[PDB]
Amino acid sequence: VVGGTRAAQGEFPFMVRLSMGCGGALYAQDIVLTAAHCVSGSGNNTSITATGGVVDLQSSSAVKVRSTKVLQAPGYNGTGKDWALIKLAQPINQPTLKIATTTAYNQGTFTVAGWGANREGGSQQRYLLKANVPFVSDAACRSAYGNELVANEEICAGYPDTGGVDPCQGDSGGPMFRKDNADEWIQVGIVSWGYGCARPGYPGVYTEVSTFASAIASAARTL
Ligand SMILES: [Ca+2]
Repeated sequence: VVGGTRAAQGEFPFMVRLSMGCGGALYAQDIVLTAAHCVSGSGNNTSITATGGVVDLQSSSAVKVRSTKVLQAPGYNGTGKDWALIKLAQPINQPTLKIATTTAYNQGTFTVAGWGANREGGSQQRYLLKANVPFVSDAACRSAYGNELVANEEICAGYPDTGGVDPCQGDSGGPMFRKDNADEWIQVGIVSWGYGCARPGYPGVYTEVSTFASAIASAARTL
């Protein structure tokens, strides 16, 4: 995360770090919701590691669990539908993150977090970083990305005029969230892509969770 600050231990306990350099959220204690582009496809897979329970990846308190299977959004090909679920061999005993099923929260100021780079071309982070990024309308986002932006499948956030705060390489798959009307965090997005990181005129793009919530929920029941 470019322009982020250190998250406190226990602040966002649903966060998990994935071995390929992605973030993810605990949709269930043993099911990670991440980006489709973080995996190569669906199927049995025991080569992925999810590190949960800590902001400091070097902590002896970290829990490292291996995957058993991956379910990448059906039909994924790099043009939207950027979501995937990863079944874990053992559950990570931490709070889970509720996903948005309506579009009522696709507005306001969001929060993102990850161990990705804090500068373009930078190395990964040892400590979880968090940042607040305001919602950016489809129109403004489209003024930047044109046809690359998939209407209804992608939501944008950040500072369109001046940049400065934005997820970066290594943060993909992480959840973008905010408070619902019950003072509980709810997930409206999944870090997906952007041109560069934190650049004026180029906001961050995220998987619009509300659009795929029913699909994610059904797929998760099959894991
Ligand atoms: Ca949208």
